[PDB]
Amino acid sequence: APQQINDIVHRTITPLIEQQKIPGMAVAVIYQGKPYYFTWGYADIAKKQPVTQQTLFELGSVSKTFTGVLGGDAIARGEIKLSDPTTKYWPELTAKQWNGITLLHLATYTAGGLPLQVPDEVKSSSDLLRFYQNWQPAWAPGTQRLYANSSIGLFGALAVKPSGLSFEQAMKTRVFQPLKLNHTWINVPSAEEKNYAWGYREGKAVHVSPRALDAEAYGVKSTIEDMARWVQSNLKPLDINEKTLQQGIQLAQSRYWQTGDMYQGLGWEMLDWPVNPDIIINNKIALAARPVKPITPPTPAVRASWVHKTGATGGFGSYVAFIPEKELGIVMLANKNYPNPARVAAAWQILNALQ
Ligand code: NA
Repeated sequence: APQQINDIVHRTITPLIEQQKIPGMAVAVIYQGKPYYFTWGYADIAKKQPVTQQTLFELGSVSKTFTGVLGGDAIARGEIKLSDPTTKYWPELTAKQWNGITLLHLATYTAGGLPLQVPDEVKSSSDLLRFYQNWQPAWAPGTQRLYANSSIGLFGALAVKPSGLSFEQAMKTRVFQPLKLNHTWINVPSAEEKNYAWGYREGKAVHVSPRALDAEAYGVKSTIEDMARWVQSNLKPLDINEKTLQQGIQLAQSRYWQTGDMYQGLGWEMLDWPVNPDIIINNKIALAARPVKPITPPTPAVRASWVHKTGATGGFGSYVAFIPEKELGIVMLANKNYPNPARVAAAWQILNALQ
């Protein structure tokens, strides 16, 4: 790879792997819009199967960026509007407490304290309905941000209703296929399983467990190559020829809410660049209930931004960040869930060196 990339990746990631005992890792650096790939370690420890450019990793919450873009594409298609009440798409939620909860609120975790997880016992649509009906809001809609799978998971499920497609089928047809993500899956086909890394959690070989709204919240598995393509697509939305998808990507990177120095997009989270790295390395906002300021109209994607998302499942840790104005980005995929500050510090060190 270009030597500037060689040196910073080597000096940054090699220590990280050793420090965190990561079994296998893949990194892509997008530099002047072009991808460069790096791989370390093992997709299967026992069988000493190396991580490759074809290795599939669980993206965890980075999947929410796909959900946000799919939602954006639906808005651009005129199928849904973010101001639409939830009850338009699920009339059975009609109640005073669901008054004024809109798709926007679901997409951006501002519905008023929807739970962090959908309960393990929820398996049927009837179970799901009871869960959302019985929920007791902590706050008025559009006042507090509380990051939650039950919020964006519902958004994803409702956003696709007017399409007449399942969530998986919509994602495939409207996002994966046009962007040429041919090794990105919600459900890994049996013949592709050969590429699926084991995750490792405290020594156990594990894969993500099925759960309600999993596809919408943390469902995606992908390769380092496809993730690089995802970053390229998000860096340069104008390059995408399918108009609604182009528009959808731009809508997902718009700033709908602000808290402290941080902004909420659809799936994507953002800050103005340059950032103070302490506040994203030691992020005190992301996982806390924080008051938010609405931005109306939402600020179109700002080019001088740090746009990012972190993800984890039981056995995997992922991170994506990019800076549109610099044509620069990074994807880090690992088959161990390791702490967020170490991921973010590594990504910032690399991008800061290349900017
Ligand atoms: Na209730």
